[PDB]
Formats: sequence, structure tokens, C-alpha cells
Amino acid sequence: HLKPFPPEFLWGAASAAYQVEGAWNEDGKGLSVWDVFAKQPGRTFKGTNGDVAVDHYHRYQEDVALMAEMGLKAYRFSVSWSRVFPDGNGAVNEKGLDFYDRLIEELRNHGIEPIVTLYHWDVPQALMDAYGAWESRRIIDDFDRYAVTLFQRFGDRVKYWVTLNEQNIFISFGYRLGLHPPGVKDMKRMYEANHIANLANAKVIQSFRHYVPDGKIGPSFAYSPMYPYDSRPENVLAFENAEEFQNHWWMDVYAWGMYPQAAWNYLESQGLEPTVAPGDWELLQAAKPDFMGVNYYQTTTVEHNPPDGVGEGVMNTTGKKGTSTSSGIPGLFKTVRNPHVDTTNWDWAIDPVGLRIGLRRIANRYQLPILITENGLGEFDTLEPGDIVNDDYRIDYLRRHVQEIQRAITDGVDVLGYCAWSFTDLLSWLNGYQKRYGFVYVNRDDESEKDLRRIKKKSFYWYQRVIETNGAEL
Amino acid sequence: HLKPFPPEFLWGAASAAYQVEGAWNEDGKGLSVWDVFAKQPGRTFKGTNGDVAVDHYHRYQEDVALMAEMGLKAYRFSVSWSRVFPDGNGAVNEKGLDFYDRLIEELRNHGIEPIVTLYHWDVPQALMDAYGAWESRRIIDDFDRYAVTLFQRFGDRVKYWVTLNEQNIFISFGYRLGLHPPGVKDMKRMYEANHIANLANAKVIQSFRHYVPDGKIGPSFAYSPMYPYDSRPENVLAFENAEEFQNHWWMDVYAWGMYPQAAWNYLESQGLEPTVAPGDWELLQAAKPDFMGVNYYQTTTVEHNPPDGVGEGVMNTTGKKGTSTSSGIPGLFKTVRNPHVDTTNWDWAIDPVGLRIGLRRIANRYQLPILITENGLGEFDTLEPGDIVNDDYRIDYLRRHVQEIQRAITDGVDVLGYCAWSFTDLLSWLNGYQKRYGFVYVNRDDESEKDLRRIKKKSFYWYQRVIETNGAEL
Ligand SMILES: O=P(O)(O)OC[C@H]1O[C@@H](O)[C@H](O)[C@@H](O)[C@H]1O
Ligand SMILES: O=P(O)(O)OC[C@H]1O[C@@H](O)[C@H](O)[C@@H](O)[C@H]1O
Repeated sequence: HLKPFPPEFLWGAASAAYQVEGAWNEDGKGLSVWDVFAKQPGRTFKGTNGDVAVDHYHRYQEDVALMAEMGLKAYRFSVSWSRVFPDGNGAVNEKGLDFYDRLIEELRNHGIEPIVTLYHWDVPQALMDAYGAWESRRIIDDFDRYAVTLFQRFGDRVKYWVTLNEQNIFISFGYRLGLHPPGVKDMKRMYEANHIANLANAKVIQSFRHYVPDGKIGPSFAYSPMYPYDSRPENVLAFENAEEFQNHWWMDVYAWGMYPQAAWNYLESQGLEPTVAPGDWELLQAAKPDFMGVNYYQTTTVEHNPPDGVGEGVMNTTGKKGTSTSSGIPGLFKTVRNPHVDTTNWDWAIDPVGLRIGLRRIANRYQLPILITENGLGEFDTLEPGDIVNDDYRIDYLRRHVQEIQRAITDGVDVLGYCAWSFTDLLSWLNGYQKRYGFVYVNRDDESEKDLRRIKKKSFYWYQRVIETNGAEL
Repeated sequence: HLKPFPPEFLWGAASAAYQVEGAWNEDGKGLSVWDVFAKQPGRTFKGTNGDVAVDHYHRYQEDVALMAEMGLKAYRFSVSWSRVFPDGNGAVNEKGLDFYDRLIEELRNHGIEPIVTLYHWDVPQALMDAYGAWESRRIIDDFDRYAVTLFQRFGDRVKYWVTLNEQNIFISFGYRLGLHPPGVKDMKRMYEANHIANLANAKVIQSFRHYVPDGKIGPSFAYSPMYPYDSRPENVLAFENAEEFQNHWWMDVYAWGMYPQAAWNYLESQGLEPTVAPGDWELLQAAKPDFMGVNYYQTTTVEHNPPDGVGEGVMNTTGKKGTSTSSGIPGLFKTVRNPHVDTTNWDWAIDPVGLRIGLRRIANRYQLPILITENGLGEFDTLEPGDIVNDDYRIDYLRRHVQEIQRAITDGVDVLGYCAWSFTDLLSWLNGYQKRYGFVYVNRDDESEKDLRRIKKKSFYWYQRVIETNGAEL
């Protein structure tokens, strides 16, 4: 017998400002690092960018009405820092705050709980220009000032907040892989920026305790649970290294305020460890979150990797199946195809049991409630005559992940809610518009902007029924 | 770039009173549960028992002289509770205390550090008769009286103490598998006795802080780190279940004072969870140890197990290779042969890398120092003419584990010491005398005590050389 989903389970869906909003230069909004980066040649799929995106800034009333029609309990969205502080630092842009206030009002007038993400990768370019953004401790005081602004303004109406969305992704992609702004490939700078981002996260959680005493806050981590390829001791050891280096490196800091020792000693042996200042540990250890936010798409299987072995690998940004290649850390671990799971056209593993495994690992290790802040299936969709989008693949993906969440709840994992990625189709940072996640199809592609009209997919109605029965019918 | 062993790394060897001492009814000693159990037909290999064992009680001066020849830094032994309290909880037998006083003085006169195990499975039979020993909360106060008696007598001279040796083994073998006293096969009774043993462990650690404020104390857990068979998600999940039910169930209590929640909920679902009294959680959470004691011999590889699958398996007690069979918990996991490791004649896996993995898991999860209180190879030995025993198989086994310990120290695991099982050959509880672990061969077998003469094996001189070079020369 499964436990039921708890009565006030937050059935949600999610978006991110740069990927949906558009209006990139309207109503006083400043330049963000993604405004600049996406316009650089070769950075994005077919030169796509978020100048217009799906124009949610102008169509939010229509979108929220589709949320209300679906019966969403919660909508997760991010605030565009550059809309609120065009220069990151100076005067507040009241037109910017007014849009999110209008959005929050619309959500609550339809009975939808807002989940606000403070940071979803769009730091104002002025801060990058002024002092290198996340590579400078000044961003701690500046990020704090921006979050306290939002706390003060909306703390009375928003109860659930996410600090940093996938710190491990925007730090790693921006400073090690060079696939995000600032486009750097420097492991030393990566760990310095990562450490500063850790301090920023802790500082705003502390500020949150003053300004929103009745609220709940936490970071959202991009969690790929690691698997060993097999029972060979050297591959299990590679799995130990991979979980500590890819996952504990962040989640131990979030939950305990401490970096894991084996990864630290390994970085220190190379001069790659971050610069710690007095007070850093006191701050990191005095900032307990209310939950661990988890963005989950797939697990990763690993095996042993020689000191001269695999480093950077090819990532599939085209939807042409089978084109990604193994990546790893020489000497520590390398990824390997898991022969027991299917994969998407972008080579992502489909592993819903992996989600239960991951929820169990976090509960068992940190004893924290979990808010699943992202999960979903990115695939091609076909619009059919009669406004029909038959996305059975997406229904079956979500169905199996929701089923494993109920098992994890039965196993004792305190899951506060589930936010599917995404409510409407939106711009994928590196994959363009063809890689669709929405319950609501948006009428545009990578060649033509068309009319951006919204069309309900088969999965919209499936998820509507899930919410109505509180998950009893999947 | 390996780190050296620390300057005062405790290079040790170990024994246990019932396996080594003999003199089972001399100098006022009372009956233990093992004196009674091993004399029951069918309970032990060929009816062997520890009436004489290897007569360490009379020959301790010879044995310590051999330890000094070897250059042992530390000797781990257990105190026979029935020597000190013949009826478990009445008047003290001073002759019993005098033996351990002579032993400790003999060790310290040769510069060897005593490591005292309070409990190595031999609770006096009078407590079993009076109230069922570990199934009664009365044992908490009776074990405390015994522990404080030793703390006050020897605390000036012994700084390293172990509370319960392998609680997971003597509780599960005595109350679930029926292979140790009291021979019970009842899962509910097992978890009750286990919870009482947790309370007794916490209580003596609390007392220790008062009576030996400068000492170090910890439990010694029988740790078999679990592996998934492959990357099939269902087998990784079986691995999560196995590591939680077999390892976290004890080590989380030792380190954090809490049972893991998924295992608790599963037991609670069948009414097998232990009876928790008010005050229990407070006691368990207020008894932090100085180290995790780790008894390591092998890893275990697991795969999924259907609800009608494998339960109890066959254990090898004869030294005939390939006679063990799979065991598991239906619905959760079953053990499976790991094709990547060798096995002994008793079907124990040989996995030195698994020790590194196990050390890393404890350090990463609990941030505790580790004292390896047991590790060694049980095998047939042949005495050759001229009193020669060439146990190159044992040297190879020990060498590879000591190498993996050094790599774990380099990873940042704080390892305090290493006690090889065992200093001399001794009685294996269920395997008789032919399953030998010693650096020192004892001339006897299952059929004759012979002259009990001590004979240094090749591994004796190998370890002497390890200690002399502080592990630089393996
Ligand atoms: O768009 P992708 O690369 O398919 O990833 C899908 C999603 O998962 C995370 O990485 C991001 O937080 C989202 O913004 C979104 O990008
Ligand atoms: O003697 P065995 O069964 O080979 O195991 C070897 C050792 O196992 C450990 O569990 C016990 O603490 C030791 O007393 C010793 O028995």
C-alpha cells in the first residue's frame, strides 16, 4: 500500500525568466549576461535568443488562465534581476517590480501558489562589466540587496522561495565548459566563483530569516544521481568519487555548511581549492534551508578513468540521437552508457527509478524535505491538424516519475511538491525551441517566430486529471 | 603522492576472550552464554569449544613476549565479563580483575598500548537465566556496572576502549539466524534486543566521559560495504536498501543517534520496529563516540529480490569452497557472487579496494575518525618440518589492504590504527580451529590440543617489517 500524496501537495510547473519572458529591452530592463551571450555567434542553437522567447511578458494573463484551467497548485518562475536592477547595483526599476507584482496578483487571484526563484542564470551584464559578477565577493552584497528587495515587496504573498537555480550548472558551464556566460574554461576560477555563490546563497537565506519569518527557502540543485557501471571495485570507487565530486560538493555545503574532504584534498593538491576568508565557515554553517530543491532529469553511470583518460566530452545540442560522448575527470571517473535505460533524442537517460533513488539518498543523508523544482521530458513535438499535440512520450515519462515519487513518499521521503518543466514550451538555452518541454505548445520554431499561439497538448489534460485526483489517477 | 602513515599510527593485532583464553572454569570464572552454547550438540564445528582454546589465560606472558618481538604498537583484546562478575551483576571476582591487570601491566612493560573491548559476545549465563540478557533493559545498568568497574580499575592505563564488538553480528546471529546464543530466530525479538544494545552502548559512552575523561571510545561495527551488481536501476535501488538496512541501521545510530527512516518505516509496516521508551532518543543522541571502530573482511554485492525471492542462505562453515548460497530480504535485495573478486575457501570475498571504499563512506557520511579494529585472512595453514609456516596468501591479503588504507589516509580519512585479526591462531566460533588468522601458529587442531606451542609464521616477520618502517615497506 502506497502512502497518498499529502493533502496540500504542491502540484506545480516551472519556467525561467530568460527562457519565457522576452521584452528584453522593454520598460527599463537592463542587459543581462544572457542578452549578450546568446547574440554572440555560435553560442546557441541556430542563433536563437530570448529577445522575444515566447513573449510571456506580454501574454502572462493568457498563460496564467491556462494554469488555472489546468488546476495548477503552484507555478515556479524566476525574477529577472536585470528587470529589477538594470545596473544590478543602483536604483530599483519600479516598472520591473510592477510586472512581477502583476504576475503574482494574477496567480493568487486564480488560487495558484507562486514559487519564486531568485536567480536563474541572468546576472546583469553591468555586474559582469563592473567586477566580474560571480568571481567577486561584491556580488554577495549585491545579490543580497536584490533578494531583500524582493523579500520586502512580495514576502507577504510568496511563501516558497528558491535561492540559486542549479548553481552547479551555471558555475560549471560558465567557468569550466565555457558553454554559459562568461564563457570561461578555467577550473581555478570555477571553484572561486562557486565558493562565492555558496556565500551568496547563505547570506540571503539569513536575510530571509529576518524579512520572511514565516516563509520557506532553499537552493535548487541539478541532481544527477551517480551509478557504478558494475560491481568491479574500481568502478564502485569511481562511483564514490563521482557522487562526492558532482553531488556532495554542492549538497553538503547546502545542508551542512562544509565541503567534502576527499574532493577538497584532491583540489588542494592541485592549487584549485577556493580562497577561504575568515567568517566564511561561520556563514555557510549558519544558514540552514527549509528544503532541498531538486531538479531531476536523469541519472549518470560511471566507470574507472585512468589519469590520462577521458576529460571533456561532446554534448548533444541538436536532437540527433547518439551523438554525445563520454566525459569525466582523469583519474577519478568517466561517464558510460547505461545499457539498462532508454535515452531521449538529446541522449538524456530516462530513469524514473533514478528519481526515487535520488530522493532516498538526500533524505537518508541530509534529513531534509525535498521540493522537486524541475522534472520533465524535452522532445520534438508535432502539431497536427485540429490543434492536436499527441505527446504520449511525455505523459509516460511524467507518469513514471510521479509514480516513483509516491514510492519515495511511502519510503518516508518528505516531498513537499512537484514542479514539472515546463508549463509552456520555452527557449532551451543551448538547444533552441525544437527541444520542447511544455504542457502547452507554443507556435514558433528555430526558423520562424510565427504567432506564438498557445495550444494545449495531450499532456495538459493528463496532468489536469493528476492534479484533480491528488495523484490517485496517473 | 601518497601520504605516510601518521607518526603514532597504532599498528596492532587483536583477539577475543572466548576465542583465546581457555581456563573456562578457573579462578572463580562463571559460565558465559558461549560456554553453555558451544557445549550444545550441533552448534559449533566438530563440537569445538573454548574450554581450553589456545590457553592464553595461562600463556599470556609468552604471547606478549612474542608481541614485543614483533614490535606491536597496540594489542586489542576483550575482557571476559563472566571472569569479573561470575553471575553477571553480583560481587566482583578479584582474581578475574587481577588477570587483566597482569595482562595490561605485561603489555605496558613492553611498550604496547592496550585496546580494551568491553563486550565480545560472552554475556554471563546468569544474566541470560535471570532476565534474558540483551532482550531486557536490565542489561543496560548491568553492562554499565561492569564497564565502570573496568573504567575505574584500568582507565589510568588504557586510553583506547571499544564498547560492543559487532553488535550487528551478535544480535542478528543470536536472534534472527539462531547461530549464536541464545539461538533465537525471531525478527521482532532481534530488533528489540538491538535497540536495548544501542541504549547500553550510549549509556557506557556517557559513563566513560565521567570516568575516563582523557580516553577514546567507540563501538566496533562489522562493516561489509554494499555494491550494486550493475547499473540496472532496480539493482542500484537494491544496493540503497542493502546499505541502509545492513549498515546505516547501526552506524547512523552510533554517529547520529537516529535510525534511518526508510528502514524504520519498512519495519513499522510489519510491526517489527523496536519499542522506544521516553528518554531513549535523548540518550542515543547524547553519546557521541571518538571514533567508528571498523571490523572489515569483505564487501557484498546485491541485486533486486522479488517479494517471493531469497531469504536465508547457506553459510560456509567447513572451508569447502563454493558452498555458500545467496541470502537476502524478500522484496528488498539479495546477495550475488561478485565476478570481479577472488574468494577464500570459506567463500569470503577478497576486496582490498572495498576497504578504501568503506573507509571513504564512513568519513564522508559521519566525519569521524576510524580505528580499524579487525582485518585479516582466515585460511588453512600447513605446519612444515622445522616449524615453518609459509603463509604468503595471508601476507598478500594483508599487504593489499594496508596499501588501500594508505590511499584512504591520502584521500583524507583519519585512520587511527589497524588491528590485524588475529595475533595468534584462535578458536573460530563456528569454524573450529582449522580456519586460522594468526601471525603466530598455535599447534593444535579440532581433534587435539597437542602442546599448544606457538610458531611464528612468515607473516609475523612481514608485519614486524611493516611496523619497523611505519608502513613505508610493505
Ligand atoms: O533546456 P535543457 O538544456 O534541455 O534543460 C532543461 C531545463 O533544465 C535545467 O537545466 C534548467 O534549470 C532549465 O532552465 C532548463 O534548461
Ligand atoms: O571467525 P570467523 O567467523 O572466520 O570471523 C573472524 C572474526 O569475525 C568477527 O566478526 C569477530 O569479531 C571475530 O571474533 C572473529 O570471529
